[PDB]
Amino acid sequence: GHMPDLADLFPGFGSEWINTSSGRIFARVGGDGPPLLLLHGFPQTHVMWHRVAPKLAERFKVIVADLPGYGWSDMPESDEQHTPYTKRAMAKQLIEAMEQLGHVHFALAGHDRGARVSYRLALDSPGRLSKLAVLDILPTYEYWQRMNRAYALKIYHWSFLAQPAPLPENLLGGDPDFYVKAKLASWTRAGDLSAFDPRAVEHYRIAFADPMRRHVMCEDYRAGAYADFEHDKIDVEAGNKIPVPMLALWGASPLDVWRKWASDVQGAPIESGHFLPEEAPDQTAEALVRFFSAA
Amino acid sequence: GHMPDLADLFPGFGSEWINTSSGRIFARVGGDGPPLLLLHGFPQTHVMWHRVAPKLAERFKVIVADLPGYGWSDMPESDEQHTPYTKRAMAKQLIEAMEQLGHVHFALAGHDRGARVSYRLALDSPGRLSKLAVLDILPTYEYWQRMNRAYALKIYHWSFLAQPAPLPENLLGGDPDFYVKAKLASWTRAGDLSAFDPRAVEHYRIAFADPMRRHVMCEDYRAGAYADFEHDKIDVEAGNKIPVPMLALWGASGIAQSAATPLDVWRKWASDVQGAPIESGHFLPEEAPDQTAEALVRFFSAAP
Ligand code: NI
Ligand code: NI
Repeated sequence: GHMPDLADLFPGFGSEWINTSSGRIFARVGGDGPPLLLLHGFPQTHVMWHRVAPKLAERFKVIVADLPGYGWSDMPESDEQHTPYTKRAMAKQLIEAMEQLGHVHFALAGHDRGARVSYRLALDSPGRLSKLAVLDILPTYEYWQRMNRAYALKIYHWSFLAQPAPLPENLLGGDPDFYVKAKLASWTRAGDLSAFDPRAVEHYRIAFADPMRRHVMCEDYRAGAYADFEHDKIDVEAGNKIPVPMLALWGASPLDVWRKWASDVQGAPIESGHFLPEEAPDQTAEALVRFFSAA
Repeated sequence: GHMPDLADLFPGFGSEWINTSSGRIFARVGGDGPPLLLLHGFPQTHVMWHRVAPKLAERFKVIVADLPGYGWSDMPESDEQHTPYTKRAMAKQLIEAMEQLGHVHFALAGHDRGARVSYRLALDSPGRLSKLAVLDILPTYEYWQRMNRAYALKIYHWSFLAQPAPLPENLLGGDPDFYVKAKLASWTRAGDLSAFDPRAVEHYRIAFADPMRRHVMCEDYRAGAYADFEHDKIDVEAGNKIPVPMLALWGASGIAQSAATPLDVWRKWASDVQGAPIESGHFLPEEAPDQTAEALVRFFSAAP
């Protein structure tokens, strides 16, 4: 009874609680063949890939993991530098998890915060990856460098969530169900929850209802403002590029920027707002299947 | 029996609820001399002037007003453009209020959002003012143009409170007393509530405890993100400067200096401006009441 019995949106996938030095990672695992790790972002959990994972599982062993501190993954204790929720740390932790499942090398697709873990994994540890896909992001450095009135208004959560504790936590506690649903709706093409399966929304809501989980989200954004930015800035200053074959997808509702950060990148627009795998599952799955099958 | 227990922080001053075409303006009115309108900002009310008002009332008729929608003033119905909470509209309204009190021309000092009302007033209706003081601000256009990562983090509330309704309102409802005391403390030099009279804090707290009053604050910030920014941009593009003799005061540890050295910014916006730093964070008349009152008396008074 320690865990809620939430809807199973991955028919035929197993569940794994995977040990790491920083705590357990929860993942759904399905299909067969070369490993493909899929990483969600904010304010979601692993279930965001439920529409695309079955298609990918035709050809790959699909591992659909909750980020450190998200969903059902354990929440390592943070520190003043937000270390465990930096993308650098998260990437190392997910490397440990993949090794547990038997995979020293793997393919990787990330959305939103998961995409940030992914490109950072690729900068830090490019030998681990065969191919990388990033969905609907630019690097953290780029979002901060382009900070201005327009961006401040559009990605206000980058500055609000990064305020020192307990400011955002105290505020999010006063109607979390509203916040999580507003955050999802606001970044869809439709501006409502129509693109999401209601059962997925319930996963997202249940996670966001726990104050400890909301604290981790804020630690993630604090890292995003400070250590993750600094990590990125070091790469920019040395002109470091990802050498891994890369695919950037983005919602038409970015390749030039990615070509500054990667020496082998393909890209495509998807008719979607932010949540590509749920708003445009067929187009997203087709793009990923093609890219990861070329190897 | 609905009025909360709130201290009278202006011994001897009258209390007026002043009619206008957009709602009543609440003010304390004291002293003797030519008129000086004092305008607070966020998340405060007129009571923030309580440490400097007596000194100014030795030479001036001091009118200490709650901004439209704030404190005890009425809350005008807003619209999609947040019109009545735009600085242009608040200025027109406070002009109506001064005319009701019998003052067609007056001197004006503002702090924070009240200072934004003040310089907009000076741009729009310069013939109304004899002299203008703005406390711990730069123009709204200037804060937006300087909104890089560091300043986005420092003044995050500019983007947060400007989100579409009801998002900030629903968040603030979560622990409003923590939020207001957090804002008050964080913008001080000491980083705590030591600079404030606890009786004043209770005024701020009671105001902020009302969801309707918080909604007005969000509307102000929305105006600040949209229409107010666009009005400023028009003036910048045209080269329009404030002609009214002007004083910019700012905290050495305040908000305005975090963006830029303030006097050189104000010289771009105004043709006769003087300025000086005060040893203080953002809340100059409460953190540094003797220095602030002296600066203001010397600037507004013809006597040395
Ligand atoms: Ni259990
Ligand atoms: Ni009563």
